[PDB]
Amino acid sequence: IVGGYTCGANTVPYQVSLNSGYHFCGGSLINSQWVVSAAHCYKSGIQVRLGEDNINVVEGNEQFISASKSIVHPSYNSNTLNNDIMLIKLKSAASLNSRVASISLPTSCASAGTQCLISGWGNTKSSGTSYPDVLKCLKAPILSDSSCKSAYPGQITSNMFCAGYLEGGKDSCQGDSGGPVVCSGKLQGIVSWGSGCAQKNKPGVYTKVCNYVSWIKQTIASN
Ligand SMILES: [NH3+]Cc1ccccc1
Ligand SMILES: [Ca+2]
Repeated sequence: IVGGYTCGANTVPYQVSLNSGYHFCGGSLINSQWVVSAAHCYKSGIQVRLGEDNINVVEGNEQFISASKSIVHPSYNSNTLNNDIMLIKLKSAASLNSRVASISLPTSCASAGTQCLISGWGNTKSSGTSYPDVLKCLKAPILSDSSCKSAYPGQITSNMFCAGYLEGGKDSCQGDSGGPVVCSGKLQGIVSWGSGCAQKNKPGVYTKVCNYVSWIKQTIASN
């Protein structure tokens, strides 16, 4: 997250870290046994880390649970990043409380202008690299589809939306991928892609979760 603020320990209780020996992507806990992330975060041997703030210090509220199954969307295209969403089943149910909780799925799509919260452990610099150890947060609005398509001609599908600031300065970045965009208490987006981080006229692009609710619910019910 570039240009954000320190969330505070366990203030984003649905945020997960995907670990393969090291943090490599974010994710969101959507019930006791299932996590949603970005398909471009796929890899084998994932451990899901819940209750994290400092990802390099054991602070006492963590739950570390291995993945038993990963399901990439049937229509994920890695060249265009269309349908950039994946479901991960935990080997055992997590223990839910105030500091570790699920985020609700949307019933409706969110409209442009709605303010959302984006969070992650990704790079904090637009030029160069500095990775935080504690969770960072950013408040940002959903941009109109017209402005999003104007920023990225030819690249934006119905399954994507832009959020952020056309002036630059504030954005998600590498290492935030997979993580949540939450608006009015619902999961509306997944951190997916963009052209660099925090640049002028290049906002972040996010997977539009409202289009996938039926696939998520049917997949969870049969796996
Ligand atoms: N600035 C959007 C973004 C770029 C690369 C990875 C994740 C997010
Ligand atoms: Ca920790």
